[PDB]
Amino acid sequence: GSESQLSVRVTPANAALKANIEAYVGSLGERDEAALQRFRRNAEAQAEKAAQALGYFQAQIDSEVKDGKPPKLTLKVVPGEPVRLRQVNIQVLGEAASLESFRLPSGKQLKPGAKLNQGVYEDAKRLIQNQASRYGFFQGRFSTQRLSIDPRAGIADIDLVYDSGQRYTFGKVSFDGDSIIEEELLRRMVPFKAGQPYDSELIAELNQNLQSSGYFEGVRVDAAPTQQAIPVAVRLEARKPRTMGVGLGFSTDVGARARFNWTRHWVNAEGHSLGFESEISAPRQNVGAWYEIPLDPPLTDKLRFTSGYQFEDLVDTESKLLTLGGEWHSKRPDGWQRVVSLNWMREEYKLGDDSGLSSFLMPGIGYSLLETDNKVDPSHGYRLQFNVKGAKEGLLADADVLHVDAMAKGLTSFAGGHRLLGRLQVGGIATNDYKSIPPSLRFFAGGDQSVRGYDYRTLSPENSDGDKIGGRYMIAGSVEYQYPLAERWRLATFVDQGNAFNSLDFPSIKTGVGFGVRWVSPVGPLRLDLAHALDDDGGFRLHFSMGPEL
Ligand SMILES: CCCCCCCCOCCOCCOCCOCCO
Ligand SMILES: CCCCCCCCOCCOCCOCCOCCO
Ligand SMILES: CCCCCCCCOCCOCCOCCOCCO
Ligand SMILES: CCCCCCCCOCCOCCOCCOCCO
Repeated sequence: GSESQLSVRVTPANAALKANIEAYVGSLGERDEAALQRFRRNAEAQAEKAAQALGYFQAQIDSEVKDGKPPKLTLKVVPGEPVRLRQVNIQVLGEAASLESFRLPSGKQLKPGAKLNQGVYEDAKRLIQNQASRYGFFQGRFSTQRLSIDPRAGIADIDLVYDSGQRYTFGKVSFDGDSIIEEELLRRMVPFKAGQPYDSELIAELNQNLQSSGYFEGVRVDAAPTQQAIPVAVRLEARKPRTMGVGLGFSTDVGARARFNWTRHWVNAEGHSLGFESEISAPRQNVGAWYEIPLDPPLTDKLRFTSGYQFEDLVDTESKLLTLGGEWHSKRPDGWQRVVSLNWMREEYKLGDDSGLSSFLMPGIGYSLLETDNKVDPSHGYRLQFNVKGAKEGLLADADVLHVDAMAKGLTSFAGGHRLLGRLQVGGIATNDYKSIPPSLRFFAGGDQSVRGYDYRTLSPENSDGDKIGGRYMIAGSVEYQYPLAERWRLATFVDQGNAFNSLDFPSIKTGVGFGVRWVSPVGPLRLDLAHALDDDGGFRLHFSMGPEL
């Protein structure tokens, strides 16, 4: 069996108190009568702690033991009337009294009439002192601290008066270390000026800033209140000038896969970045290079020049694609990153048996947004991506083009860890010469991340002879439910719908449904799905994939 039963009866009923007592007492285990009898004093003790945490200081607690199958330790309890706050005086004086973002202790638990809960008082005090320390009120002193309780007549008074005194400020920022990065650049990624009101989260922001620039392998950003201005000392350890990286992966879409990167994290004092990268899979190989120049602000604004070469043999198309490009990234405080681009490309291609070659110089604008709990175990978050590019034939273009692609990903956790995943992707290309439009600019659907139940890029318009050539438009959507089965183990069920097509009037949407297993393994998030195609002649398909959900 064999677990012994614990029964808590409160008169009158009080579900809160009951559940609390049940959690505090814990599990009885597989204890027999004698063993339950030894356990009684612990049981009553725990029960009265549990009562005290909810404000009941006059709870009558008694315990019965009854042998049986299984044995039963019954707790009977008369709550009595609890302790309620009468007077509550929480005051923050000094400069902090006028500071906008200084949270005062608030809420139901501190309203007069509320049952006094364990540690709401200490919570209030901790909050006040934590914000005091965050905002540099280091001379902040509690002038009054009083929690007063009379269990008889059930009254409690809280008195917290906090004289905050003057607010400290940021002193000068100093930089030392074997970094060749000019201080001109380093100072433009300091999220505060000197003589500006102190904020420890700005120190943190500085820390993460320096860390994310890629320029160093270690940063020491420290400045304990000292010396009213706090000087800030930053020491920087220059990163290794060059770096190599290798990755292995697998997919149902493309199979075994190898990634390589060769990065140069600082080329010069002005913070330029160099890079090389490649990936090899049986159906697709590509190589790319890039150069980056920080603008202002250095971290959210930059120029990125790129080049690339890519071979692809997939389904019924082949393509050798060459590309050069200039990009201008800027990100607003939302998290909205805009990318203004000018890209030139040349594509050698075979659609079915028809060989084409066309080239385009195209401008584009993109918007991105990523908001998550993060970062490997996101419990909720979302990704938004919008991208439009276009070309004018004559102006270094073999055809006219208006290419649009958009994606939205979303994840939510609700209840006891049940997840819901939502996915939408849309694409469209307008042109006056579809035959001149190469594969990379056409749209395809189906696959692990597209419409499961269907092989990668197989959902597509076909020509006279039955070859999948690419759509003028596409949609792909999915809804997935995940059930937590263990730590690192989830059980999913999903529905995907989508297609690539040439006519808005005949989308011919295909549907896949199925279920799979998710595992946060020692090599990354693994997903294994079994999917049934409902449309065309649908059999079954095994999908496998790795990488973050978002
Ligand atoms: C999650 C582990 C990461 C895997 C890294 C690379 C492993 C490469 O997997 C090899 C898989 O080979 C078995 C399937 O390959 C057959 C594909 O079709 C062969 C053509 O007949
Ligand atoms: C845009 C957010 C709402 C869209 C959800 C439903 C999408 C409707 O199906 C789209 C299929 O057509 C593809 C074209 O969509 C993008 C615009 O086309 C650009 C061509 O000018
Ligand atoms: C993802 C965007 C939403 C698209 C909505 C339009 C859906 C159009 O097709 C719906 C067809 O019905 C779904 C199932 O069809 C398969 C037929 O056989 C099912 C037997 O179980
Ligand atoms: C994409 C559509 C998915 C909808 C089908 C779901 C079918 C599976 O049913 C799951 C029922 O689970 C009930 C949840 O209760 C479990 C609670 O225990 C764990 C959390 O405490």
